[PDB]
Amino acid sequence: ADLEDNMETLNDNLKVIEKADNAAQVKDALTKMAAAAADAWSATPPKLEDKSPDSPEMHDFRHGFWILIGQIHDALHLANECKVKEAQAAAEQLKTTCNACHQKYR
Amino acid sequence: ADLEDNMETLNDNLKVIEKADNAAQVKDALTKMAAAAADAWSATPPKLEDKSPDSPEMHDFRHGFWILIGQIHDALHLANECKVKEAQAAAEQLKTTCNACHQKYR
Amino acid sequence: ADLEDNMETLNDNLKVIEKADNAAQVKDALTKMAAAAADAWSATPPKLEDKSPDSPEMHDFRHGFWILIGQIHDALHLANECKVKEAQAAAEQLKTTCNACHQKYR
Amino acid sequence: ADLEDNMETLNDNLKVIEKADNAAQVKDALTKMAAAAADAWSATPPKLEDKSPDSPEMHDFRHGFWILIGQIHDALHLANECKVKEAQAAAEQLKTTCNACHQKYR
Ligand code: HEM
Ligand code: HEM
Ligand code: HEM
Ligand code: HEM
Ligand SMILES: *[C@@H]1CC(=O)N(C)C1=O
Ligand SMILES: *[C@@H]1CC(=O)N(C)C1=O
Ligand SMILES: *[C@H]1CC(=O)N(C)C1=O
Ligand SMILES: *[C@H]1CC(=O)N(C)C1=O
Ligand SMILES: [Zn+2]
Ligand SMILES: [Zn+2]
Ligand SMILES: [Zn+2]
Ligand SMILES: [Zn+2]
Ligand SMILES: [Zn+2]
Repeated sequence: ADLEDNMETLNDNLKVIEKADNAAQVKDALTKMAAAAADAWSATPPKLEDKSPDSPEMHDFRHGFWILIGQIHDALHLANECKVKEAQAAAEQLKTTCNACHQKYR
Repeated sequence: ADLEDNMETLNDNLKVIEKADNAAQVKDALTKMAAAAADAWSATPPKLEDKSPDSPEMHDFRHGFWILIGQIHDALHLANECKVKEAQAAAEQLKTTCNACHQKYR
Repeated sequence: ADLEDNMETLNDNLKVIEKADNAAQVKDALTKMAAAAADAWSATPPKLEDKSPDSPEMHDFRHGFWILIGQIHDALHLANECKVKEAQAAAEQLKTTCNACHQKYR
Repeated sequence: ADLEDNMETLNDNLKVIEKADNAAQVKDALTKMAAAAADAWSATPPKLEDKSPDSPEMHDFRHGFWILIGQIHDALHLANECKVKEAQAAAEQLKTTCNACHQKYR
């Protein structure tokens, strides 16, 4: 799929987690973020369109995705453990990653 | 790509790493494995086509990939650190992950 | 050592990364953060002394430490890859972890 | 404890996981492994008695503990999710880590 709406998927579901009442809602939302993050692994962003995929800045662009994927993995465990406020915070802390990569590659 | 290809991608580069003389070959190989593992995230394996995408086996199916992704991530760091032998061992260790998921959903 | 003293160690070093010129200052600093973070895995914080180690809340208190350990582990790879500004950024992010646990347990 | 005592803690708890019947015994055991792994972080092995604890040779010895800590954190998540067989498998796999570090530093 596209990076935007891979990014939209991530962003919508992030708010869903923010407004959630319950675990079920969070589990479903995190799973959707997992799909969009993994599916975004391929993409070449607009800033980086001519740079080589095997390029030092593509390597750093993807790394940020490993970070995100790892942070979503763990938050899903917390959700699965029905530690909701805890999943919710891990999601909030997961924001930096979004931010660090935005500042640099967008 | 096809679940099948991705598995072939992982497999093939696994041997490339087992065989490698220097860092560059290991890095390139790992990176390919990363692409295949991430791309495979959304696949529904043949043994589970009946069972829903939100089902318990599917979550456990997907979890296994989270583990692979994390292990590839770290090995690439070791490769980047020119610690080749160590990278090659981290690869060999991974094989368990491949095998835990094969025993179960294969 | 002391929980207080480890916190100090984490902080002091955190700043040393902030004012870094080179990777070596960063690697050394992170390695110490690692020692402090691991060494504090044990500690019972003041607000929790009445609570059993095996309490749901000393399970979350410790969880936070795993997050920090993981984050440092990864920043050290970045540093070891002489990816210095990048390592610096990973350090900036991991503050969230310091703050999530402060707001709750401190 | 001294490296030896933590290694025994690790070893003993691993059989306990091995023979377990219910989640509770697995979690209690993994939590102990966590303490022993974190508490070992600082130990110098004996074949490194001389080598300064900023050698890259120390750095590599500890790296292995970052790997163990991470694999324990997870297997605890699995256990906390009452996914007991899955937790048990995650412990068996994580030995490779035990085995790798024994081979090199022991
Ligand atoms: C973190 C979980 C995260 C969020 C949230 C997020 C959101 C987001 C939006 C809303 C856009 C705009 C898309 C549009 O078409 O309107 C956007 C764009 C980009 N993102 Fe992002 N994004 C998050 C995480 C990450 C991470 C970890 C990275 C890189 C490692 C990343 C990258 C990008 C890039 C590059 C863009 C530019 C897209 C474009 O304008 O074409 N995002 N993101
Ligand atoms: C580890 C990196 C890994 C390797 C290597 C690997 C290889 C592999 C092969 C060669 C096949 C056969 C496909 C073919 O037709 O040639 C195969 C098949 C499946 N596997 Fe696999 N695989 C690795 C890892 C993993 C992981 C982490 C999982 C589960 C999370 C997994 C699972 C599967 C499944 C399902 C198949 C069947 C594919 C199909 O025919 O649809 N593997 N793998
Ligand atoms: C991140 C790596 C991190 C930093 C930095 C940090 C700093 C810190 C400070 C500055 C203090 C006290 C400072 C003051 O009094 O002005 C302090 C003390 C406590 N901390 Fe902390 N800390 C970091 C990480 C973490 C994490 C991840 C946790 C929880 C898992 C945590 C918790 C605490 C607690 C409790 C205290 C109070 C200690 C006491 O007085 O006994 N910190 N830390
Ligand atoms: C994995 C969790 C793990 C286990 C289990 C383990 C066990 C273990 C034993 C049983 C000994 C010998 C003690 C006896 O009386 O039988 C031993 C010794 C050492 N270990 Fe270990 N070990 C595990 C993991 C690891 C890891 C990941 C490392 C390094 C990163 C490591 C290191 C060592 C070292 C060094 C020794 C020598 C100390 C000694 O017993 O003389 N172990 N371990
Ligand atoms: C998580 C989901 C559920 O039903 N419980 C009781 C949990 O703890
Ligand atoms: C460091 C290690 C290596 O193999 N190369 C090519 C480096 O630059
Ligand atoms: C370590 C130092 C450096 O310049 N590189 C590229 C490293 O991996
Ligand atoms: C499922 C697994 C567990 O430990 N509890 C308390 C559950 O409800
Ligand atoms: Zn769109
Ligand atoms: Zn966790
Ligand atoms: Zn590592
Ligand atoms: Zn990394
Ligand atoms: Zn997990």
